[PDB]
Amino acid sequence: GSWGSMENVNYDLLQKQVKYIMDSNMLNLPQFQHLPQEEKMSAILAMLNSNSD
Repeated sequence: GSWGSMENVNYDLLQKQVKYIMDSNMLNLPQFQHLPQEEKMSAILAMLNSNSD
């Protein structure tokens, strides 16, 4: 399985916010909320842009 998705946290809501902030700040992923070990930024692009079904 190695499923990564869950039914406890929702991202659909965080997307509506980030998408709005991108048109004002566009910082280097300041918010964030996770990390593999030492990546940053890309870490938020590998979990969103890339999905592991």
